[PDB]
Amino acid sequence: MQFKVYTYKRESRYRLFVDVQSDIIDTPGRRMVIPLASARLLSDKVSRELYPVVHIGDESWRMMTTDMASVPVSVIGEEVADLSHRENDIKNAINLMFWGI
Amino acid sequence: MQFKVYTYKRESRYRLFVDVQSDIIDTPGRRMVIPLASARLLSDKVSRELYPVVHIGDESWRMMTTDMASVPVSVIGEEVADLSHRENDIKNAINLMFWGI
Ligand SMILES: [Cl-]
Ligand SMILES: [Cl-]
Ligand SMILES: [Cl-]
Ligand SMILES: [Cl-]
Ligand SMILES: [Cl-]
Ligand SMILES: [Cl-]
Repeated sequence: MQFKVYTYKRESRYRLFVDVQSDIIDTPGRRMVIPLASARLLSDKVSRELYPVVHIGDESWRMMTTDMASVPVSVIGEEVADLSHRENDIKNAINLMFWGI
Repeated sequence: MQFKVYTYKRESRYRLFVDVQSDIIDTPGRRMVIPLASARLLSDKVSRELYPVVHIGDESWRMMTTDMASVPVSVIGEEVADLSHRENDIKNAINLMFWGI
């Protein structure tokens, strides 16, 4: 479901992903998502508009907008959080990636 | 470059992909793309608004919007066509996937 965050059942580069696909867009067995990388060692020079910083599990994460990809529902693990409250920054980052400023 | 179509140097599910990332968005060594599937046997029931039909190599192709993913520049092969003339349908499909109608 859109803006919900889940873990991967099968190991991936990153450990969490936020579903960014519309809830009215039906793609049987799959969902478009954006991975979240730990912002623990990641550089601050990175555009926050394109790569929003979110907070889950008492830590900071970077939404890896440019690593967007679809995942089969078979790999969708437990839901760990809801990022719907960050819809504005998430929307802006996605739009920026395709259409610029 | 945005809206340009290329072949994969390494075999993938599909054989062509259209670069949909903004030309002002810099992601060293990678680009966000959408694969194109042959519309030869593919069903007509599929939403054309979400999955635009384009023409390359004297054949019809379906832009697999929901299979969007980034590819490393190392796998980007020869450029075969330019779909910039279909910017309107491409833009609408991408936007629809995330934000609905
Ligand atoms: Cl990480
Ligand atoms: Cl947050
Ligand atoms: Cl599901
Ligand atoms: Cl094909
Ligand atoms: Cl066309
Ligand atoms: Cl390049």
